[PDB]
Amino acid sequence: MHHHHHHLVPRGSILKEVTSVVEQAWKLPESERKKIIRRLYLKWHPDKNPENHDIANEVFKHLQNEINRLEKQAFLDQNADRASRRTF
Repeated sequence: MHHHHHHLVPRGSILKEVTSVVEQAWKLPESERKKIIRRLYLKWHPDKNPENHDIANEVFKHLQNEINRLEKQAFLDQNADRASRRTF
């Protein structure tokens, strides 16, 4: 531990909020689990936003990658193969 300097200045605390709600939804089995992603996926939608086309698309970019990122690691772990797939 040294602590010298760090860069952390969001536009309005929009990213840090998504990182919390996303981790909280990763505790439920699946029913209510995915239910949380559907709320933020629609709530933070550009088409739903009144006048936030870019502001919405921005948060969406971080949310989209935040899902598959955990959805893949929180599912594919020790299962004979390694997501190779040979059936098609």
